[PDB]
Amino acid sequence: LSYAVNIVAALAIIIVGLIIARMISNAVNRLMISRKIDATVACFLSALVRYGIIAFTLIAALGRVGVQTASVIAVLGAAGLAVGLALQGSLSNLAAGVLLVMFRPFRAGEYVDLGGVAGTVLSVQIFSTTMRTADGKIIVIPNGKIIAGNIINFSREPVRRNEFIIGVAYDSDIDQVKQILTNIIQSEDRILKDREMTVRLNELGASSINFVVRVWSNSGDLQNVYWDVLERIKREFDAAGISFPYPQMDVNFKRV
Amino acid sequence: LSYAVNIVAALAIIIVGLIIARMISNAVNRLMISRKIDATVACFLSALVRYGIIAFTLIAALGRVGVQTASVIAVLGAAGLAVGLALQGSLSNLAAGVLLVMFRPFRAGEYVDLGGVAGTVLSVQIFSTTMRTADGKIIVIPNGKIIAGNIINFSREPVRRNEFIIGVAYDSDIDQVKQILTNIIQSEDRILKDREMTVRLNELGASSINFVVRVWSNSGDLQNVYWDVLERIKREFDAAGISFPYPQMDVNFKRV
Amino acid sequence: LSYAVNIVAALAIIIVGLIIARMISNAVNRLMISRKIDATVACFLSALVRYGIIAFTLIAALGRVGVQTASVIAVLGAAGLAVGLALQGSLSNLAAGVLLVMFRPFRAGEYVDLGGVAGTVLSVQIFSTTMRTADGKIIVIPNGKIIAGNIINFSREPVRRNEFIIGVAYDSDIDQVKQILTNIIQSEDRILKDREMTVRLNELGASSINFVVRVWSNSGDLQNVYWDVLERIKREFDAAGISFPYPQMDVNFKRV
Amino acid sequence: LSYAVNIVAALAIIIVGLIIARMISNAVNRLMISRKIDATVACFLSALVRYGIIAFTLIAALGRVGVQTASVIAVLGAAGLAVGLALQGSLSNLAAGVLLVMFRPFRAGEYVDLGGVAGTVLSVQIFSTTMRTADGKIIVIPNGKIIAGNIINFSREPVRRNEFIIGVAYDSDIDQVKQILTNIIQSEDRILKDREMTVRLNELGASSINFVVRVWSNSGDLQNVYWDVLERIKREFDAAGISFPYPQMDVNFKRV
Amino acid sequence: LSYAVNIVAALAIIIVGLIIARMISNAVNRLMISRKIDATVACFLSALVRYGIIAFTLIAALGRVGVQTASVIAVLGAAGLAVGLALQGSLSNLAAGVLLVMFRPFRAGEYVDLGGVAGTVLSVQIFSTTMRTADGKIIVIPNGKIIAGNIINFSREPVRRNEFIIGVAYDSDIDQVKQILTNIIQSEDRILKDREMTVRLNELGASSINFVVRVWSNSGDLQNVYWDVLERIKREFDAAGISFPYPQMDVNFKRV
Amino acid sequence: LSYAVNIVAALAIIIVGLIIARMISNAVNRLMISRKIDATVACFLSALVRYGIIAFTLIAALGRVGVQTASVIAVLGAAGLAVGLALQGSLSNLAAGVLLVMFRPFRAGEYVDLGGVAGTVLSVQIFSTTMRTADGKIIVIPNGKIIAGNIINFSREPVRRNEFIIGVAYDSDIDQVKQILTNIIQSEDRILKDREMTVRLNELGASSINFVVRVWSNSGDLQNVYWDVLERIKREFDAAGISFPYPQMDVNFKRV
Amino acid sequence: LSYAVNIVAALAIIIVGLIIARMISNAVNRLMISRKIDATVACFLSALVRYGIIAFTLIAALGRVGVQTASVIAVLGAAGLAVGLALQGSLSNLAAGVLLVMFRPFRAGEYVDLGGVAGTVLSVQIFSTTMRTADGKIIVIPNGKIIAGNIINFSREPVRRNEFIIGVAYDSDIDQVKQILTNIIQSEDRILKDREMTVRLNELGASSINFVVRVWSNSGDLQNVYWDVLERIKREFDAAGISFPYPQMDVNFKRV
Repeated sequence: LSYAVNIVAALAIIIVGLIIARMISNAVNRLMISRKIDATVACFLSALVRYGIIAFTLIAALGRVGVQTASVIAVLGAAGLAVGLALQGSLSNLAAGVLLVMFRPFRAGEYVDLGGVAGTVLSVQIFSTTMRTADGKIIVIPNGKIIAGNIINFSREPVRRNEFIIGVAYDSDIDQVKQILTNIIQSEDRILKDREMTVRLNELGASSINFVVRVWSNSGDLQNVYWDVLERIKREFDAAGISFPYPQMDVNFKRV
Repeated sequence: LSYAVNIVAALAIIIVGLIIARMISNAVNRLMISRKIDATVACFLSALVRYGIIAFTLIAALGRVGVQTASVIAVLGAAGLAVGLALQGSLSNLAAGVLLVMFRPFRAGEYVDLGGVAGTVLSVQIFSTTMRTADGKIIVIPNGKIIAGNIINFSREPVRRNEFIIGVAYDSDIDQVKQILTNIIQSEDRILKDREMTVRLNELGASSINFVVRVWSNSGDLQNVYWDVLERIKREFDAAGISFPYPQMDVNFKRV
Repeated sequence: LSYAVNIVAALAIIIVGLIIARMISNAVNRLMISRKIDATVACFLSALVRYGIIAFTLIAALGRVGVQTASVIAVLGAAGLAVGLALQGSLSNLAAGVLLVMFRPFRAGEYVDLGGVAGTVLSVQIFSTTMRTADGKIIVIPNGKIIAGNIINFSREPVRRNEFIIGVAYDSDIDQVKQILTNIIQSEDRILKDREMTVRLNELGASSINFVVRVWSNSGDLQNVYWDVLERIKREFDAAGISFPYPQMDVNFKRV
Repeated sequence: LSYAVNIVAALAIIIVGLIIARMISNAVNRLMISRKIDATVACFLSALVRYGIIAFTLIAALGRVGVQTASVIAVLGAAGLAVGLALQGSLSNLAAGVLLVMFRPFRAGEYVDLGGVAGTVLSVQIFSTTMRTADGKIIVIPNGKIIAGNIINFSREPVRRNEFIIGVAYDSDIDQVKQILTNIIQSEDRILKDREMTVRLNELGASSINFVVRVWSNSGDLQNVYWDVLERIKREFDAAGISFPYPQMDVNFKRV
Repeated sequence: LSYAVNIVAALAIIIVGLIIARMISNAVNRLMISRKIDATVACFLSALVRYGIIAFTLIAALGRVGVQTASVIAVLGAAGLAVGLALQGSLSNLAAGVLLVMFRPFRAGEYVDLGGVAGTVLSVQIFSTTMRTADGKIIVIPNGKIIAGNIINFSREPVRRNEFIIGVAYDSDIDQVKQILTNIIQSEDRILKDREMTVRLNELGASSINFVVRVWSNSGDLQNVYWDVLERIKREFDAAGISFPYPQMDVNFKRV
Repeated sequence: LSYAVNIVAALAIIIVGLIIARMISNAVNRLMISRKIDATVACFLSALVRYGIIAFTLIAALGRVGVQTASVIAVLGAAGLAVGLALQGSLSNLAAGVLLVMFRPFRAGEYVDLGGVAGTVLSVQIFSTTMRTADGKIIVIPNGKIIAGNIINFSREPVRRNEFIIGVAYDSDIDQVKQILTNIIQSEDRILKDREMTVRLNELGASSINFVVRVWSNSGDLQNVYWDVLERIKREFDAAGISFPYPQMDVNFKRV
Repeated sequence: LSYAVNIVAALAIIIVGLIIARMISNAVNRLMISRKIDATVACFLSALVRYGIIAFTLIAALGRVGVQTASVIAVLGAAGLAVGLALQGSLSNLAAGVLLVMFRPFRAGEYVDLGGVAGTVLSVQIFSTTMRTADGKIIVIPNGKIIAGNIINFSREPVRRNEFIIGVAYDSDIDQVKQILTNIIQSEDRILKDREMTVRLNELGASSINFVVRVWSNSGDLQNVYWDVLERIKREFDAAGISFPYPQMDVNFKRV
């Protein structure tokens, strides 16, 4: 049984191969990380060399025990394929992960709308991103989904814009409405005066003349500025005699 | 018929091969489980070695009965392919399974929305997850579907937020409304006072002035806090003389 | 024409091959069925060995009539491929079939919603499942579709939950409403008293105060409990002086 | 030019091959049809042998005119591929065809809904099914589309169920309504008395109390039973003093 | 440079090959057309032989100038592939074309609905079908789209069916309505009397009793019959004292 | 280093190959263009010969520097594949381009609806088509999208058809309405009198009798004819005493 | 161990190969950039040569350490494939990037609608485009998505068109309305007089006669022209006695 020496040689090749593979791959992503590339891309690109070299080792090692070479390419091909399928979704998500962290279209702490759902971002991880809805629900979105959809970012821009739509009665003085609104926003300090300040008659409406006011503020102020300006419009308009109309209806009577 | 000895040798290779395969594979996911990896990932990765080694055995075993080698790679290729299709959906679900249990974006007992449907999670199994709708229906969702959709988790966060929208009549005192609402929530112990406590005039409405109240509570209290705070608003508002308006309409008569 | 003996040898191989194939395959799913596996899975896995062995037979048999071996792998490859396409949908449905019968996410006789359509399940067959809509329509759903969609099962859970929403007039006594409702459900024997019994003011509405009542019952009772508790609420509420309001409207007259 | 004899030999192979192919394939689906299988599956499976055998013939025939063998597998591969694409849709429809005729989820003459569209089935053909909409339009649906969508069959079940929803005024006698309705359906012979006979107060409505009546009849009667039972309810309810209410509205006047 | 004679031989093969290819192919779809098959399927199937034979020619011709054979299969493979992609949509449409003309699910001049859009068909061409919308727009729909969607054909059936829904006031005589409607349709000659003639109380409505009338006519008459029968109902109903009701409303006054 | 002469020979083959390739390809689409084919199809088909011939050159040229032949097919295969992906969308659009210009389902200057968006066509280019919305927005639609969607062409047809729907009061004289409408359209010269001229009572409506008028005009006139015929109907109807009704309502009073 | 000299030779080939590759590729996209092509397409096409040449190097280098050649094509094939998947989305986006910058269907600073979302474009980068919504949100859209969807460009056209729809009461003078509107737009300087100036009665409406006015202006003026022309219509119409009607209703009384 002197052809049962090849079995021992087969092992030798595998052990030496596993080690030689483990040490090249380590010694490759040592190189990559020392340049800059990216911790994950390194590990990934690296782990391909690793699994590649032990793929060669398996071919030659089995080959000394008469395993036909072109059957190993085939079996391993299938094996890899079966893995490939089972993972993929993952692989795709893993990649989106990188992109997101290395392009920061949103960063942790920004409020964003990731395709229908919107919340404050917490953390982007391997496959999935975590946000917290204004009200306290947690949403877990797959990195893959995120990257191939629009990213609406509420917070990256430092200055943003409220739009009020105020409806007043048809018999209201057009000039008076404009002046009161203009004088409200003129006096509000939180409204940026060097940017758009639109007060205008915008829509001849169903039962109301509709005025549009649009004014810019720092991103932080936007919410409070809206509320404060509104309370204001309501108060001033009342004290000044301008009516926010209820829904109207001309009824045309007929005794029958 | 001394070339009918290869038939006997063919069998020998298959039995030896089946055993040698069965004992390597066992002895591989013995190794994996002893590290940590994950019970399922082990069995899977393992069962690939297993079916791989008996794939080699079949090639060489048939090969001694003159089965052309490159016809075995082909036939088994097809066989595997036909299986592959039939399973897949499964494979994909099997993998989602792992991910879900080894990332716990939801854990058993959390209430979650898994793409349109929402219920309390019971158990994540091989291919499919089971939840119970608040009202007692059971839903079975495929692990695959779950993992590639958004996961909304109502329960992982410990503190959450009610939003009341209360509509009062236009001639109601703005300051009075704010004070009563503020004094209701101030006194409710279950409302977390160190967090958001927004009471504000939010919308000049169709037939009502609309106030928004937003207050935070422990996740457990959220439901009862809402109900209790509502009953309250209604009672106080009535006793204090503030009117929740019916839908309005100015009618403008015309005899014809 | 002594090279027209190979024609005879070709036949011999086919007949011996067909038989040798027929008896291995039979003798394999004898083994599988005797373990446990699953009648269908056996027949399938078995029928692959069968068609595999006669694939080898065809290669070697044609091969003795100078059919180049690597042209048989090719032709049969195509043949298989053309079948493969034509079937698939089937194969996919066949597999869903198995899964459904060997996981019983619904069993025959349960009422279920299988992605928009809902009915009482009759029987899960090879490719397609049959249900009967409450009203007597028959629906035939492909096993494949069913398995990759949500499965809502109304019947597997033994105890389920009605939710009433009752609207009463704004000037109705909050305490009185709660008491009558509570006293209706308290007295109904079919309502499980050891589970949720929510009677509460839920919504300040358009023209009605809306109370929510939620009470649990056995799955069988759920329908009759609802109807009986409703008739009741209506009767009691009338005799007790509580008004279910018609839609309201404040109209504000103007002679013109 | 003694190597221009191979040209003649090439032809010989083709003619003998075409005939040998035509006669085997005929002689195979003679076999299949005599078992049972199914006329179409026979012709199809058969026509694969046919085109397979002439594929071998083309390889060996061209091969004697120095056409490299592994170039014929390649060219014919492409040719087959180009056909394959162009057909497919057809192949898929052809297969659905079989399935539909050999499972009769609907048969000719049944009224069915095949994914949004519904009509009386006329005939299932090779690729496409023909139905006639109640009003006389003809619809042609592809067999493929049909088989991978839900099949709603109105006609296979012999007994079916009407549901009336009747709204009466709030001040109507609950007991009186139930009795009249019950006495209408009791007396209607076409209503199956040994099955469901639900008359019940179902919904406290907008401006009406809503009663639900559900009664079973033979499939043929269902339409006429509905109409006849309705005319009846209307007549009796009028003569008995029960009011079908118009839409209601409480208006709350304000001189301004 | 006696190995520069192969260059000359290479050309010879190409010219002979191009001709031998051109005259086989012509001589094949001479045969096909003489059977029956179909002009296009002929040209197509033919043009595959053509491009196939010049594929062989290119292999052997380049081969005598030392172009490695298995590099020609590869390059041409790619070339074909690149074409394949660029065309396809076309190929698919081309195939639908054939099917449509050789099954006439609609013929030129029939009015049809081809998945949302409907018009009178003008002409089915290579890739695309042209219809004219009743109002004069021209629509061009791809043959491919048409064939894989439902085909609604308004015109292939010779007799079709109008449905009138007439609403009358609740206090109208049920018997009187039926008689007038029945006497209108009885007298209209264009209504086929040997088919369905349904006049019936169909819906207890919001503010109207709704009668359904359904009557069959020749396809040509359908439009005029509807209009004429309607004018009629309106006239008769008025002269007979039956009221088509305006929308109703019970208003319940409250001085405040 | 006499085996460093092959390096020099490798270059020679590349230069000669690049030139031999460049001059065949030029000399091929010289031939194509001189027939008729189509400038782009020419350039395309041509540029495949070009890249093909330099593919052969690269194989043989590298081959003399011991680059294993079957590694060049592989590397170039991958290279081509990577390009293939990155382009495709383009290739697909490029092809649609051709089709659109060589079938003119719309030509520059026609108003068309290309799947939801509609505008006047400006120019069809390589990948994308440009139209101008009636109001001045520019839309750029990918050729690929266009060709696989419906093409609605408002302009190719020379005569088109307005449809008016006019609602009059129930107590209006049916005959009088028809006559006035008929006499308006009879007198309008721009209405084509040899085509459809439908004036008819079409719908018994909510609060109006609805007449439909449909009349054909040259495509140019259609817009102005509508406006002019409308102004007319309104004027005549008023002077003639026919009332366009406001929405109606029978109110049924109840003191409470 | 004189066969351990091949290890040293393997390295030599790799270093020489890496350098030879790095300097060809540099020296190719030196050439490309010097023509014109496009910085990105250069780098890409170049980087394929680069990775191609080191692919050859790896085959021959490993090959001198007995790595079977046809196993390197296989392993690297897999490696490449795994990368290919992980990237792709990127590759696709990278390509769209190019196209967008090298066709400028929108340029930085134009306001555009990129499939539902619309904003002012900031910058087109490698994979993703950045726009700023009128109100200050930032949106990040993938280049790939953009290119395969419609591109609506508000800004590339220099002159655009407002459409007013003004509703006046039925008893208003048709001629008077036209004249006032016409005289408003006639006098507005910012309205381009050499283009469309449509003032016309457009819709006989529910409770209003609806006039359409359409007038063209420079793209800059469009917004202000609208607002200014509206304020105007409202003022003039009031001073001239034309009434913008409230919603109408004929009510038909019934004492009960």
